[PDB]
Amino acid sequence: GMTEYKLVVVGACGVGKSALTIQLIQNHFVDEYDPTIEDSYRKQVVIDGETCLLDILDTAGQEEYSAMRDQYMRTGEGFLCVFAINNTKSFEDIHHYREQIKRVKDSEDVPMVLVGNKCDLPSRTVDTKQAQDLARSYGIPFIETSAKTRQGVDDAFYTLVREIRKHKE
Ligand SMILES: *CCC(=O)N1CCN(c2nc(NCCC(=O)N(C)C)nc3cc(-c4ccccc4F)c(Cl)cc23)CC1
Ligand SMILES: Nc1nc2c(ncn2[C@@H]2O[C@H](COP(=O)(O)OP(=O)(O)O)[C@@H](O)[C@H]2O)c(=O)[nH]1
Ligand SMILES: [Mg+2]
Repeated sequence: GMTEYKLVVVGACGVGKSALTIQLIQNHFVDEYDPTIEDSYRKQVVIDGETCLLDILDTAGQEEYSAMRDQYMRTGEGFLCVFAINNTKSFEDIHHYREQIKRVKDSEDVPMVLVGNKCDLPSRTVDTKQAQDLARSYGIPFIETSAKTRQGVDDAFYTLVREIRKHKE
């Protein structure tokens, strides 16, 4: 049957995990999505000529037990690690998310993509070079996005699918 890619979107509160996912799935920018809602979304896309299904968990890191979070963490194939380019703390927190991903997968070789979001905003506090150097240290792609304008949104998710394809082969 049709190939499915199970993706998990993670990162600190307010970096735009929900806005990015909703821009990807529904092709519009949600100004204030409830910060405590976790939910999953499915969309049929074509990536490099291949029709496939994206199965995406937009995490909200609530301490209540979430069976959806449980199933996606263990069976998820790739992770988008999101920070906002005007949120220095959320860039600094990438190390924690990368560590947690390695731990939940019990694997040093997990498909991931570093995403720097909100690039429509002026006077960023996290330089492109900063994040390019970090992703290079991790050996992962870095993509700059704007969930508001849609810049780089498809690129971020499709690049993560390509990282997963490389891992599987
Ligand atoms: C603000 C609402 C929101 O979008 N989220 C809630 C908080 N959340 C989250 N927070 C943490 N905190 C750890 C603090 C830290 O950096 N220390 C060094 C102590 N940790 C999370 C971990 C995960 C996670 C668990 C397992 C595997 C992969 C993971 F990313 C998640 Cl999903 C969320 C948080 C972010 C979301
Ligand atoms: N200007 C701008 N605002 C954004 C962008 N992405 C998200 N936001 C806003 O940032 C705030 C937090 O976004 P949200 O998607 O709820 O973040 P989450 O906590 O990671 O799920 C919301 O007010 C969004 O409208 C963006 O790319 N550009
Ligand atoms: Mg959210």
